[PDB]
Amino acid sequence: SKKISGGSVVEMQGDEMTRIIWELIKEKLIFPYVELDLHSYDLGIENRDATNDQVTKDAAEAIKKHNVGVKCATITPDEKRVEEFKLKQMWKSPNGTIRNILGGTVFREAIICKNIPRLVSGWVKPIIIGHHAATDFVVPGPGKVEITYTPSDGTQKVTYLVHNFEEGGGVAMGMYNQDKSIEDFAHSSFQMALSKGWPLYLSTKNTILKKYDGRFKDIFQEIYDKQYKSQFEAQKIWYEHRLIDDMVAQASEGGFIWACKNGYGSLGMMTSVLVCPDGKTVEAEAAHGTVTRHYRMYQKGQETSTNPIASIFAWTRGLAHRAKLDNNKELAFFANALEEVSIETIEAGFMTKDLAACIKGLPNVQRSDYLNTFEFMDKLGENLKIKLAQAKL
Amino acid sequence: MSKKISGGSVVEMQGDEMTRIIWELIKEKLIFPYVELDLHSYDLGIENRDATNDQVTKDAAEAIKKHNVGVKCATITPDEKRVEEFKLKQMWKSPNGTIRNILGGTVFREAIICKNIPRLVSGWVKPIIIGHHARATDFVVPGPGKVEITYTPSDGTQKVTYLVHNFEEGGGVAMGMYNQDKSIEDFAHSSFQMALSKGWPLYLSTKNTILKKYDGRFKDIFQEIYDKQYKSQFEAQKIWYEHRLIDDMVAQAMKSEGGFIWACKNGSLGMMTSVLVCPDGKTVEAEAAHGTVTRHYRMYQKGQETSTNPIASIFAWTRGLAHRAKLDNNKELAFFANALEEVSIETIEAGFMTKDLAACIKGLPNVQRSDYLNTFEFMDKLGENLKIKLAQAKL
Ligand SMILES: NC(=O)c1ccc[n+]([C@@H]2O[C@H](COP(=O)([O-])OP(=O)(O)OC[C@H]3O[C@@H](n4cnc5c(N)ncnc54)[C@H](OP(=O)(O)O)[C@@H]3O)[C@@H](O)[C@H]2O)c1
Ligand SMILES: NC(=O)c1ccc[n+]([C@@H]2O[C@H](COP(=O)([O-])OP(=O)(O)OC[C@H]3O[C@@H](n4cnc5c(N)ncnc54)[C@H](OP(=O)(O)O)[C@@H]3O)[C@@H](O)[C@H]2O)c1
Repeated sequence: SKKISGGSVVEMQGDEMTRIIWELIKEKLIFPYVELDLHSYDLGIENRDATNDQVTKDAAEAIKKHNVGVKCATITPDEKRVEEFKLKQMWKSPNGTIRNILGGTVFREAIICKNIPRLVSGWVKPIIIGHHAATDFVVPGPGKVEITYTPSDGTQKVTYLVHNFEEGGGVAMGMYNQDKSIEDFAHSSFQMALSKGWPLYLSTKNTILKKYDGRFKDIFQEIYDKQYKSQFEAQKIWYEHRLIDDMVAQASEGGFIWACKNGYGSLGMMTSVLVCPDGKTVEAEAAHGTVTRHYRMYQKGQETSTNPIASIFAWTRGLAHRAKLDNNKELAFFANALEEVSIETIEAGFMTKDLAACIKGLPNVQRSDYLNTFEFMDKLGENLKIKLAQAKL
Repeated sequence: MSKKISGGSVVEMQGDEMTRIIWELIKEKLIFPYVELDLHSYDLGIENRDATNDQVTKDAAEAIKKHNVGVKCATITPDEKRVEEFKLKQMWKSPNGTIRNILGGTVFREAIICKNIPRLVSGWVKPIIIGHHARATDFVVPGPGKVEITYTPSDGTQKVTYLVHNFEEGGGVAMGMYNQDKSIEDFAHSSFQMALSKGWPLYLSTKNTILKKYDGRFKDIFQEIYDKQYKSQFEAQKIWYEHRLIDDMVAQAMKSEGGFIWACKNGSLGMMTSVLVCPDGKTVEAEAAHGTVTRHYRMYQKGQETSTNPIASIFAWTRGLAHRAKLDNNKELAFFANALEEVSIETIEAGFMTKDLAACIKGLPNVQRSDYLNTFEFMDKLGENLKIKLAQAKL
């Protein structure tokens, strides 16, 4: 009939190559089909200076309110960026300023095409990975190193001893994890499982670290039965605590949520999702990058071929979450459909240099093998058009 | 030839299940017909290990420690499943570890690369040698408090505290972990010794940016050892050592042909070699990277055909013998060691291979019987091709 009513959504504008494909994804993949009621924020490096990172904070508050946000890729400043752009301060990361105000866990997932040679040729259903995510010093010249814990209620303090250096020279460490951060890593990663209809795996190392790692399985399992237990059976699922060496072993044709604590998977097909505990709130970024090299030669008369999929899926993840949240079937379907066409366009034999580069090595690639950033973008639209007409009648 | 070659004091350790069989086959067909040895063989098979009460395991370590060379077969590592299976009276520790425990040193893995076998990068022509550097005090934070590490040199000229963190919501866990300077210097040597033993360049990857003080010590000490001694031998042998960051090390490897030692701070399995290089640079324990290959052994017991790649096992020998010959300046053995390695690859590049290697070239569903040789066939091929090479070698 006409454009689908999506709802409240937080967009974030990036910078460099990715911004170009971002403001290209919109016009002919999203915008012609979905009426978005959107709060966009410009995280373009330049804009981030004007507002003095304030605009970043705001987008973070934005998400926390409306529960759903996408994000383009954004420069994180180091020494060059200050000289190149002339920044006024060593601006922090756009992520983090977000992360440290939202919590939850990052979930990285590769996008699998039958055309693409993967590590362990047989991984059909992809694997979702959620890495949990430091006070070191030198100990020059022999002494005694001891970690101490002194409780709040003024009861007996507890000294420990992390080896004393009898004969000199060393280096020492101290790290930790608060209970509540273990609780957030649990739900996020319990919630996630139901949200894919896939089984969960916490892989630890409690045999060695008895009281550190032990505690993760001592906070996971318990929160697995108190709630979320029946739900897995209600979805034909299970959660096992595995063990690092057995998980790097049994992984299988794939299709699970690997929740581990402690060059592979190609680049332009690595989507990320930040899942907040509540289950309600979610953020989606293709966590791959601004792709500066490509932009460098885009700003020149030269032509580029750049893989848009990751960012395309960043949208379809976030939108799928609105529909899930709001019970918006019409939207939900379209999200799935966008994803479907993306993969299918690839599997049909139309792609960019980097995906062709996986087939036939870099030296063997020729021009007749891939479409460029622009001509890949049309092909997606054309086929999306096609796909959409088909589902109507 | 004429007669065998005298190789001398070597220490042999035997394993379990499928390896053991091919391990014997190796000896029968490839080493013994050609080489005489003062063998200090210890039988580390699960049954025997239980019979001895794992004394035989510690007995091997000390022998390696004395005789410098040790070629180890695989071996079962006990868990509840095995404990029931063999009716073990205890769940003994992994031999490999116990061996490592008494010896120290640094393990280096190598994938044996041949021209008709696919790689991660089609660029890699020469092998890449990766060496892994390998308790902490860990405890639970009862409730809200302030955990903090604190150091005191034992000559009261400082007391330095840091915050790991103060818990205000409370609960949680915490742990501190030292690293002895000694362990770093050892790591250095071994992975400088090995850089010359194979005559390639050395790269140490780290995460300096994040742990400026921790990783920072790994960079500095490698440098001191590289210069207080090792720099000379390096430059002489037209090679270099050069620290790198982990980020731009991964990509730098893709754009290469391999052929370097990569020190690291944290293809088929049947092509994976593992060598434990001690800091003294005299002791070495070779072994395959895989296990006892239980699934293959199970079929062998039911009368089915197996197709098990021995290469990894074969290379433990050749590697070990190469080391013994290097220590003893035995040019005859030194040559023989390269020959068996020379034959092994040459045989595979000639289209004769096990089922695993076929799978690499074609893919599981697309492999037929006519494409590969079984365990016992592949062995013959090698022995026949081996005897061949050795005849034309006499010239
Ligand atoms: N905010 C974020 O989510 C995020 C994430 C990562 C990096 N960054 C920022 O990126 C800036 C510097 O870029 P970088 O050096 O890290 O490069 P990058 O964007 O991480 O990409 C590095 C290489 O990955 C390949 N690649 C990535 N995406 C691709 C795609 N869609 N299509 C084709 N190839 C793709 C390209 O390799 P080829 O050279 O072979 O073409 C590119 O040169 C830094 O300021 C960093 O902070 C931001
Ligand atoms: N001492 C050691 O160095 C060591 C190391 C690791 C494991 N182990 C012992 O191994 C026992 C269990 O075996 P596992 O499950 O670990 O099997 P494994 O020997 O580690 O190998 C697992 C699978 O890899 C393939 N494979 C391994 N080596 C091969 C070769 N040489 N040629 C062709 N294919 C090969 C086979 O897969 P396909 O069946 O699909 O062909 C095999 O089933 C454990 O009890 C463990 O203690 C010992």
